[PDB]
Amino acid sequence: DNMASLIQRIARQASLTFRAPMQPGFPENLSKLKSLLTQLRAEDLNIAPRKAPLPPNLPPVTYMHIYETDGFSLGVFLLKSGTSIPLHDHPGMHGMLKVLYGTVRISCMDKLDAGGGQRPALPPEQQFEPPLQPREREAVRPGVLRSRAEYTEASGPCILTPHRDNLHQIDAVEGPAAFLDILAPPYDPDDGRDCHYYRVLEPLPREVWLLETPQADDFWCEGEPYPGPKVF
Ligand SMILES: NNc1nncc2ccccc12
Ligand SMILES: [Fe+2]
Repeated sequence: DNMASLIQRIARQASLTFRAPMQPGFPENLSKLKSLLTQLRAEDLNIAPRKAPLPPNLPPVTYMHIYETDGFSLGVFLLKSGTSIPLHDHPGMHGMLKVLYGTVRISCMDKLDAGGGQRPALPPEQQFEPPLQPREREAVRPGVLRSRAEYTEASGPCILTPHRDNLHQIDAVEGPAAFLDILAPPYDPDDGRDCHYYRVLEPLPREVWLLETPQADDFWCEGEPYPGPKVF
């Protein structure tokens, strides 16, 4: 057989996908990465499925760094029971993720964009609970709530591109869950490529209003060591 570990493979293919007979192009490369990810079971990373009140000093979610180049990041997000990763964007990024244990809800949205043929400004009479300050009203943007399914390790991988399902919210459902995440290019808060947060305003794909909000006071994510086979 003589092959590298499945995680070494994924990392190879993510590098090929995001940087003599003709080699793959972007679509075939993205479909193969998707293929490699679907096979990924929790035990291939030596991730024991977790289960089971948390002290205000304990992170609601944790992160295991597997690998990072300028083309992609590769890691695992792990949500303790009841937590959730708030609604955030991925500015100009592709992304793939694969739930390893437990279950999650993902809600996939997008801000309307006149490049896709849709027409984006808020009616001034529009009213929401809670009401909106002046600086807030100037910052709301139209979006679309595309999906809200909940996924388990049986489901396929979840994909995102610069222009679709680029905003999402992950809720740990019925206990703790964890997922492998690929992001390309990786975030860079120093290169003006940050992870921005949003809430949906409250006055079946529907036009919704989104507001950008700071990172929630009680949401943070901490490193924790990675038990699986090492990359390269
Ligand atoms: N990244 N933020 C944070 N970092 N460390 C501890 C924290 C404890 C409570 C709320 C936020 C926290
Ligand atoms: Fe994300």
